[PDB]
Amino acid sequence: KQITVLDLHPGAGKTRRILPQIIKEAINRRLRTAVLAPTRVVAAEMAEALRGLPIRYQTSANGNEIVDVMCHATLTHRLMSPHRVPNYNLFVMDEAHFTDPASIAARGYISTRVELGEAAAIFMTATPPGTSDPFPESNAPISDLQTEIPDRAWNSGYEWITEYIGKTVWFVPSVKMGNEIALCLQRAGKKVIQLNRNDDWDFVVTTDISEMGANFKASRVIDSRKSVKPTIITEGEGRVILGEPSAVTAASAAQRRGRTGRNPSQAGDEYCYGGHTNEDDSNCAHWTEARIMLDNINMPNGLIAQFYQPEREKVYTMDGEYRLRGEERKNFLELLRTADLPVWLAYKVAAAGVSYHDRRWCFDGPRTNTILEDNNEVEVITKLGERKILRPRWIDARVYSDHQALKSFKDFASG
Repeated sequence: KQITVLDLHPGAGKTRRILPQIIKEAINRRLRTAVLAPTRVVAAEMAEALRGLPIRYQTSANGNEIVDVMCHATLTHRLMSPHRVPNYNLFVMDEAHFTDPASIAARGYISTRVELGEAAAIFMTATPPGTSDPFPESNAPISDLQTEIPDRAWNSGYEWITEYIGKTVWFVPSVKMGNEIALCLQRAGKKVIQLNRNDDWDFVVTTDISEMGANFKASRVIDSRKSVKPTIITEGEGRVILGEPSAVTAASAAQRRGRTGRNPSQAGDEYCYGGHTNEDDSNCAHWTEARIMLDNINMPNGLIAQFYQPEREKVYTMDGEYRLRGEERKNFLELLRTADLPVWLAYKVAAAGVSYHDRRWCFDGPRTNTILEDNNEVEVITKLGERKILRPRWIDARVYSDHQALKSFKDFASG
């Protein structure tokens, strides 16, 4: 009948205490449950916590077993595929604030099904999509201090950063600015861990809390309040850039501040941020990619799934705009898992009528679409073929912008 939101503020007792109780009572009522988690870590956190109950933990390809434990991306990938889906009665989502394309899509699927009367849902999150309060309430008091935060290294000044004793989580605008800041701290004789994709330490430097960061005591969060995020350009034929670090959503800032001030015994925890938040996200590729996914989901009675209401003002297309029909849906799916291509790109490709094996498109593009390795056109040798420079018909900054990523796109254009 309804979608329920547990605004359970930070403090890692959610999986520990409450989850098994929800599921435990979800089993006596004989309800078909899907438990949805945003990462492998968390979905393995949920394994360790649900010891003793009937559970099918799945990566997913009557009897007694009635609940499933899976990643958001697993649900959507099955929903998109032409294979059966369990008719769930209950959906329970952990960290329902994730703006990953699949998680926005899965959140929409569920939202349509509750509105259809088909099921019930529990969303778990500190910062429910819709909310824009950067300073949420929490267990322990947090000291909020806006001061200037270095974007790079620094010789002297910011004497507060290093003079401080304790442990610190630094959220940095980008992965490359991480390196610098990190080295800088190391030179000051500070023990630092970088994490992008041991115990005795002073600093953790993060791109985002999605990777790692689970139950690790710190006393200070240094927050640059920026992050790099893929954007779509309208004109051209479509394009995705990975642009200069921009302002984060307040919900996103909330989640970072969330790392500190959750231990009632420790009262002098603090949060130093520089820069304000920005709610305008419309231009972020992730929404469009989410919409492409839900468009390509088959639903009862011929309907197209709508977005979760709070998130409906982010997409400008209407429903079924990105629908793929026939052999196209197949090529699309092929390029998602096997090829490991971003949803935008896979769609662009598949929708144009090209096939999973026709690697031509990565070469017959305009002069301006030439991918630069250092600042030089890349050489890629094909299957005993020619010397053709990489020049794709569609540019998506994701597939080369990161050094490991380029090799695999190279390995993709090869065969």
